[PDB]
Amino acid sequence: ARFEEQKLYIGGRYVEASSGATFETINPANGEVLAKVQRASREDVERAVQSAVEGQKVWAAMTAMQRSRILRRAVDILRERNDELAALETLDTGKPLAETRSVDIVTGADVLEYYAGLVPAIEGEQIPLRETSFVYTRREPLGVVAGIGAWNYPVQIALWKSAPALAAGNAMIFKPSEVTPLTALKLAEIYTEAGVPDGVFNVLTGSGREVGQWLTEHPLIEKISFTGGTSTGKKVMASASSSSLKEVTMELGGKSPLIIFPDADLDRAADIAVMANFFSSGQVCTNGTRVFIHRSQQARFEAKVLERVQRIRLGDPQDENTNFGPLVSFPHMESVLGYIESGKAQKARLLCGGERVTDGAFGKGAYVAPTVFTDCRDDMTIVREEIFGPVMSILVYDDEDEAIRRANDTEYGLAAGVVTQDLARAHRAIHRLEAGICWINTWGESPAEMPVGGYKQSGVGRENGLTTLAHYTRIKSVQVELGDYASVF
Amino acid sequence: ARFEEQKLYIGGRYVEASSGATFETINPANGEVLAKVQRASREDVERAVQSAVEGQKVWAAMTAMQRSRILRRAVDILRERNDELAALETLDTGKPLAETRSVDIVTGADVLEYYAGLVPAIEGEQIPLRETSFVYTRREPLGVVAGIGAWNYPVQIALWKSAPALAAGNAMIFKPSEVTPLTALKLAEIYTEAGVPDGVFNVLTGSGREVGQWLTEHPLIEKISFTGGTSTGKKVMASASSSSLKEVTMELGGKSPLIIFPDADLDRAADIAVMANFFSSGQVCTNGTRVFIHRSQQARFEAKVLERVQRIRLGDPQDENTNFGPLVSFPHMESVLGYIESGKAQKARLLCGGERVTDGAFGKGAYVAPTVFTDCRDDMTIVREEIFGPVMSILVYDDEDEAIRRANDTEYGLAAGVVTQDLARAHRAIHRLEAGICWINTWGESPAEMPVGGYKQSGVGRENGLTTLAHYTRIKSVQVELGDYASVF
Amino acid sequence: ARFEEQKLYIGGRYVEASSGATFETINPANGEVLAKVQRASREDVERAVQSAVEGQKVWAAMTAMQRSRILRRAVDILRERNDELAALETLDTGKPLAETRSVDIVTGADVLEYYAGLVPAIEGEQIPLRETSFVYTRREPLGVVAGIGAWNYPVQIALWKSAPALAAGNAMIFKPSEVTPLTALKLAEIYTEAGVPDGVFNVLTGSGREVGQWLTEHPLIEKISFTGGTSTGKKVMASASSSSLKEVTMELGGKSPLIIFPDADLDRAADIAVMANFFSSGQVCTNGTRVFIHRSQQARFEAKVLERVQRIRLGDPQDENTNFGPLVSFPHMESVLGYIESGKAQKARLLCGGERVTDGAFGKGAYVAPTVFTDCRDDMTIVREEIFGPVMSILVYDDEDEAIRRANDTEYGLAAGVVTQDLARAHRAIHRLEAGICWINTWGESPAEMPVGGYKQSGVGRENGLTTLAHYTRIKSVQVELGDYASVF
Amino acid sequence: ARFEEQKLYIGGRYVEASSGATFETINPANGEVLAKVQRASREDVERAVQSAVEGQKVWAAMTAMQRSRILRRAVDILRERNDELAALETLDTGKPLAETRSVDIVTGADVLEYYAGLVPAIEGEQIPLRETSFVYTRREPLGVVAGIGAWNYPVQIALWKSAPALAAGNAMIFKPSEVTPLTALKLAEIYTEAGVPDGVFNVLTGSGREVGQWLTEHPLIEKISFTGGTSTGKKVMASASSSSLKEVTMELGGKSPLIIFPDADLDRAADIAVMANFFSSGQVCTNGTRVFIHRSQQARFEAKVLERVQRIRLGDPQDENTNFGPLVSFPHMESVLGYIESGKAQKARLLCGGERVTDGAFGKGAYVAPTVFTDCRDDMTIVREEIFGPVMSILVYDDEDEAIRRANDTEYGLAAGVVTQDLARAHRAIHRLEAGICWINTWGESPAEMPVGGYKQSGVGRENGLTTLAHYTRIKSVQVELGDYASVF
Ligand SMILES: [K+]
Ligand SMILES: [K+]
Ligand SMILES: [K+]
Ligand SMILES: [K+]
Ligand SMILES: [K+]
Ligand SMILES: [K+]
Ligand SMILES: [K+]
Ligand SMILES: [K+]
Ligand SMILES: [K+]
Ligand SMILES: [K+]
Ligand SMILES: [K+]
Ligand SMILES: [K+]
Repeated sequence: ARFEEQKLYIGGRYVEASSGATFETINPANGEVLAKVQRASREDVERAVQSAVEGQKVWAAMTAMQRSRILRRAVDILRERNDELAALETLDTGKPLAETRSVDIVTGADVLEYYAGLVPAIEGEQIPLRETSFVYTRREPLGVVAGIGAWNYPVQIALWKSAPALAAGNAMIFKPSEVTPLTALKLAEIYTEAGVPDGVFNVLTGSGREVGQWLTEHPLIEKISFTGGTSTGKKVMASASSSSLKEVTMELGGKSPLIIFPDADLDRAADIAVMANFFSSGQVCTNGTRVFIHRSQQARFEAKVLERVQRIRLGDPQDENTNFGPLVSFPHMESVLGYIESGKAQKARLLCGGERVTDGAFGKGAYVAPTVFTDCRDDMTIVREEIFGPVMSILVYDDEDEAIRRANDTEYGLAAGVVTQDLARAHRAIHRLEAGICWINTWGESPAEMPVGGYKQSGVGRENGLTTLAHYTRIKSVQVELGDYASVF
Repeated sequence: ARFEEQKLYIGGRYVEASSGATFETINPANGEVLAKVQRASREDVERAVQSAVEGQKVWAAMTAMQRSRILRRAVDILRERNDELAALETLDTGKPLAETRSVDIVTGADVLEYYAGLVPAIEGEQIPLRETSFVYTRREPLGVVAGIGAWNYPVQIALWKSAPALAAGNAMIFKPSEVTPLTALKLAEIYTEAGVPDGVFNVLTGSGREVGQWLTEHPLIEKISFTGGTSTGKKVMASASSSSLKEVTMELGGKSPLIIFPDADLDRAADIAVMANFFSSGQVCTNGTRVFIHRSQQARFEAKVLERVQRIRLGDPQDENTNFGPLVSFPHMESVLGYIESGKAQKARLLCGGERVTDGAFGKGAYVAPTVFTDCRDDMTIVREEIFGPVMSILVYDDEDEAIRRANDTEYGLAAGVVTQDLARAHRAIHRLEAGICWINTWGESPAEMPVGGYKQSGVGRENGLTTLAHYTRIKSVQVELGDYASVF
Repeated sequence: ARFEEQKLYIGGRYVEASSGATFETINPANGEVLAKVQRASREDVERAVQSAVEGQKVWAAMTAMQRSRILRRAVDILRERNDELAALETLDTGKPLAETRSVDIVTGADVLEYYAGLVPAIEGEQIPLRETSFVYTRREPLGVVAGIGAWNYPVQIALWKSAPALAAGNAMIFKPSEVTPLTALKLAEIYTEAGVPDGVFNVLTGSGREVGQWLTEHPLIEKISFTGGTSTGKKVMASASSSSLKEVTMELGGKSPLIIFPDADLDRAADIAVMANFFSSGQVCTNGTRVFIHRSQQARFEAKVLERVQRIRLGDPQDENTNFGPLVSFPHMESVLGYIESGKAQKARLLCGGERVTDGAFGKGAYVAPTVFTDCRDDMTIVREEIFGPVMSILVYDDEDEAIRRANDTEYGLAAGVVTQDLARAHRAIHRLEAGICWINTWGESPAEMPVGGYKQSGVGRENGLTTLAHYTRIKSVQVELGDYASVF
Repeated sequence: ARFEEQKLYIGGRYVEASSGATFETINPANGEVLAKVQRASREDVERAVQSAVEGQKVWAAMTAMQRSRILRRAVDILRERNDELAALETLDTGKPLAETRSVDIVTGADVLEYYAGLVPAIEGEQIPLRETSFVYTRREPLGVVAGIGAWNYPVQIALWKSAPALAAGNAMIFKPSEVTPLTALKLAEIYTEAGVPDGVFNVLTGSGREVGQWLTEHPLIEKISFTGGTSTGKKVMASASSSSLKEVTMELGGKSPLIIFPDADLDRAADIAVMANFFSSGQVCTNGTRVFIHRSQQARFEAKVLERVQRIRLGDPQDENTNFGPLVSFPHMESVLGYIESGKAQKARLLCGGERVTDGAFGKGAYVAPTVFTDCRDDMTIVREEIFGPVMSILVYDDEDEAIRRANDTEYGLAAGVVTQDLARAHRAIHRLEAGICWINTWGESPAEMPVGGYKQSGVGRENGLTTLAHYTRIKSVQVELGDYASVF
């Protein structure tokens, strides 16, 4: 293995698991074993819960500004170790260094930095009732919460969940994806160095069916935040509900539509469509995988997509010049290739790509070529289902109302976007699109201030923005009676 | 039957169900059959959903002030028909006319009135990112939502759920308890009379395991709001989750503590304790069923409680002089008597009542005497478990920290309260009590402005207050890019 | 006269002034004496203040919903009396019935309705400091406030000031313009009929130099809200400050620019330009009196403006078909004609109008033709100074940056607007314009929800929207210390 | 002189004034000339304005987080240089090192730190009107603003004014008191070193009647924030209004009441009263200079006050053991002694002090002993007027309503406090006190989160808290019309 054995992080240090079992994390670019990683047992979950209960008390007893300063110190460390953490994320995920060095830690720390400054701004309400009575609310910490991460942006997701949870005075137990456990453990080390109390951010490694479920079932955990697939999310939310009625945030899957209107800058439109499909090798939840183009512009648009796709630099993600890496794992590659074969079988027209890249060293990795299908139909499997790989589906439409109806005809509702130069059309279309994250003349930017999450089966709750901080607190209403009390008895 | 057969309410009128099945609603005061009530079929659920989808479009298309005026008109009608509706609620629930004429419709309409005024104040945010880009958010309706009511405050709970739903621009399908279906239908008529579009408030009658379940499973319903038992709430929330990842509000059970500190005026304390236990014959979710009294004041406190409980006027709820009616049903009375016998068996000292009242006409109704146990212990079944009847448990303590520790030692967290004249003690204690609804020197008041709901296994989300209106909307973030777009490809 | 003598309104009824002085209000269409009106003495101001102090206590002692219901009742009465008040406003101001029946009371009551619904939403904050201390704020009424009205929209201005004042729990003494006293007295009757307590809205008639000044100087008045000219506003605000440091709102003059970009539909641009200059005969503070047109569009634009100006229906404001009435007075007309003559003297090109209309019965009124100058230059008097009459100045520009710079080159900053179909240009340009009220592809609409007021010398503070209700309260911060107190002594 | 000639700070560096004139700043402990300081000319004011205009554009063009990080860097430097700055403040003000090292920079920096984290939280609103139109607001910087500081807390006031002004994207020109000009110049160096762009914080030294007036009259400055006496504030606010209608914040004088209720612990009451009168040698605007005690507890309270006053450690402010220093200046000392003599002449009973201290080296300084008058009456000059020195007035009352009425009977309204252990009375009494800053069972703490400012003639607007940041922005409302535009012409 490249690295030493990775252990559980509980109480400000690494501790041995008690399962007697490990799993391997693999580098998807070459099949190299990166590390053996311990599996947390049911007793380890209990241990992390008790540690979080005690640690949360220390954390909540500090002043708001003391918490703020500690989180700001964590941000400073993250900025300092940006390139080091980026190199690790690239090993674990296969995403290009060009991406990890500029996105993953940058934007994860951006959100932690944002919430760090807001700790003193967490306030309740005061409501007078009459001269002799008034109400005030408190926004108290939930206590111990759990985060369950996904494998596409491991440390970014860890930061986006832990930052508001910790800013709101909670302790979080975090379970990274079995596929990508490494950077989450580094984050825990950084929080401790920054001054976060022992127990406040603990990390348990292992599978979802076990460790994830033990967390979602635990009676002392007050909230679960999960990022991953919709089918899995339903199961997680159900377990969280039936066990102890936990509060939930779910950031799930999508089949987001990008509508290119006839008055769009077509070069901007093609830049947007390729960014919305092939960044992180197509493994982004918000990807615009159904691209709607007017019939009159189909040929011109295909030419523009083809030109951009042909110059994608697929390669070793450790090369600075690479902008397109392998997929995260060999099993994920198999799944994506299955969807590609489905697309061919249902007679979608293959424009670009469509197979595994095996030339030379690439045969050692999980590389799928950027793939574009056109002449697509709404009932096709590649159009209806999330592939979570580099596969764009181009759909022809004839009128604006039709495009919007078709865009909305899905159980998903994560993101949506339009490309048009018209003031009226831009806002009117976007207001009609049923998605939580809406982009006009752009795609993919997710500022710390902007709440993001899904409509419909794409999610519950939100992340980022002021609203998310409020949602990691629970409301206590206090009525103060200053006058008489009348009983009817 | 006292009244004609009750039909479903869909699309601004009554329609025939398609189940070919009915159930009865019984007057718990005298066992009389009040009405046959139709059971909705799965197809009737589909019918109600399609009606709601279309009606919601009409409703949302109006201006905010147009919706507000219509809701304010519904309020005016509710005030005008307060006594008539109260008469009906008393028949269906057995609650005293002195309660139904003063509380049920009064406080239900108060919440509708509150939200009616806030329709034009529902706003999103705007955030500048840079000269060339900004974000704005929209708070959009969820669309079609479903409310599932409880039997203790039928029309009030219908109003507390439907008011913020409609004010936020949604359509609601409401399922009242099988035990108490009558007033929800009247509310539906009133909304139509007020100018609410057909389909915006539909009412389906039937069972929780049938009609309730079909609503929680329906993929076009975006949110479920349920009030009822904690064990039932878990199944409901899990169903809502597993099916289509619906947003959820849960207002569930409690075993709420009332702590009487030694400096308290015992007359006020006794008044609060009695009000917190025997109002609506103890059928109130927020009731202060665990009463903590200091060892030095147990005797004096018990005397003041007995004094008050003795003059409780149990009787015909049709009598204005009555302040304590029968329970809502015979099976519930059976449940309550079961707990009372458990109290006796487990060595709790019986101070008041503890028997079914069967003299004269009371034998034909479901009357349980106001019951007080004392010398209780935390391990007793009557202390640990929600009874949802007129059974007060008095517990002795020795010091403040012990009292608060014991108050918090439950899986519940709905309400909590303290009685003390000391400024420091009042706020300090209340801040440590783990409940969503906290009262100082009072009990039971639930102003429209005050968000109410449970900590822990007592709930998810809140009702009333500004925050609840917010939670019947979904956030859409719109990023407007005014400048160039850079692609890495 | 047309009506009987109008007296002061103090304490829920009309009372005799103690000045022994009266003035006449005249119908500007025909010179008819409408009424003798009493002038408040210094003694009467004192009487109004004492009445307001006592009334404010009664009003503030009610619950929020009680105040809401009373303000909602006043709205109902205003809707009922809409046509009658419009008729009165038309007599007093000379504005066409077509305008007063659809704008003045409608939009005035719209704001009162808005704030009526918001009364229960006025809340303070709660901020925890540590375990042993927390802060809550109260948003308390200021107490007695004064509003000083303008003559162009008499009752709408009375409503826009009094509505948030009363909603926030204050009493207001209102001084309508000496030119237009009639509708303010009717509003006072209406508030009383709706249930507003005696003293909460008192009306004193008379001059700005006497009565207005005595209110602005009075030490028991806590806030002054003034609408009128910038020159006068400076003096009012200075007097409010030097007397007793009152809070202030000032809605003043403007020379607002309208920029028509070359991609604008010119029919729409001309419609906007004409509406922004000739509604209420050009007597609107927010009018777009500097109209910027690109050189390439100048000729076509002038032709389209000319077409519309030619079919403007000047005439008797009593005739429902009139859409352009006389000015408010002969001295005001003389001022406007002076500006028109300056325009001619300074070589601006006269496109339309430019003189008094005297034909037949029009000689008995103060009628000025809708006037358009073109080929204007930035240093012309008509371009630099507010005319407050029906005079449009059209200015040619060559590039976007130039237009925006010239638009901003004024001491005024009330409104600004752009007409363009381009998404990026619409927002980019508007973000750069230095005005409080900005319109894209429209002009003149002022929703109750939308805060309005001036940048620079056009205003201090805002009217309408949530923010304005807040500014009719004063913040009290309350720190509750629950723990020990440490002294250095 | 102890130090070199002090210059103006404009554009990120020191520059020579163009007046040809200087003034001296004197150490009040010993009369030593600390430095000659340049007087700014009218042309220097113009230079600072032009510098601020350009600097503000650079500052506002950064992202919110870029501004946040720079202000956070300034906080870090202030923390590093706390003791250094404290020592200079002690020289310039005479305040004890024990105070300046623990309060002045600590709490000034606390507010800068608070606002630094809030920069990304400044948001506008979004309001839908109908399908075809919506409004968004922007909170834009005012531009260039000016702050005029007072002499009692020179660097803290410079920070409390500049922090929200800079955080909101403005440049500020700051004019410290002529009495204490030294630390404001150091703050300017620190902002520059932290990365604040040249011109964003400029410092001009000189008199109030000259430099202060030239700033208040300048047409390019959009807001004035002034801290000082009420009499002076009226003139400053009037000049700001009459010149160009500037926005204003005024933090002015007080005669704040402290009410000690008869259930209060007299030791705690005495600690509060002494802290509320003698901290910073009585030179605090919010001081509780009118102390109300129940008639029956006057004797006992006087003895506890006398006990603590006798042990107050008056001395050299450079001695760490000193907790009470000389007054800020010899002319201020003379004013204070004049008030003391008025107290004697009006036959208030002198309990402690009441003389200048001249023993030994104290004779070279401006030392006035801690002074306590009792048997005071409401019509005495010392009770009516702000002394701004170490002079406590003790007043006997008989009932709560009387105490409150008397507490409120003043033109001032800055602060107020009550001492009581009773829950009801604490909140009831504090709700009735007409002051913006209210303390329960404490005095003097002013957390960054807590808005502070005066009712009545003690202020306009607020400092600190979320609300203050909002008041360093101006609201722009943008209405976007997406549909048709209708003209009446
Ligand atoms: K891996
Ligand atoms: K980017
Ligand atoms: K959902
Ligand atoms: K029943
Ligand atoms: K009640
Ligand atoms: K819960
Ligand atoms: K008139
Ligand atoms: K209109
Ligand atoms: K201004
Ligand atoms: K000095
Ligand atoms: K302190
Ligand atoms: K004031």
